[PDB]
Amino acid sequence: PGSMTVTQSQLELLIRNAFPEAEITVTSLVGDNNHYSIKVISSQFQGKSKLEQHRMIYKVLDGLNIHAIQIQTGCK
Repeated sequence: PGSMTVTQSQLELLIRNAFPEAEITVTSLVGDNNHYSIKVISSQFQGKSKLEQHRMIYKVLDGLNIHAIQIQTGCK
């Protein structure tokens, strides 16, 4: 209920369609001042070390030099 029209819909949809087994969790800091992160919970990233995951983030977000916390992966 509530927001039938979801914000960050392209983010949710993109990862959901790119990885069907990926759970897109929106990481919202409690307070409208900071930017909100996207948390990718996917078994495709599981077993991979942080370094591998970081590289994979660089793969998917290759359009930008990711040196800032925007996308958080399931680090195990």
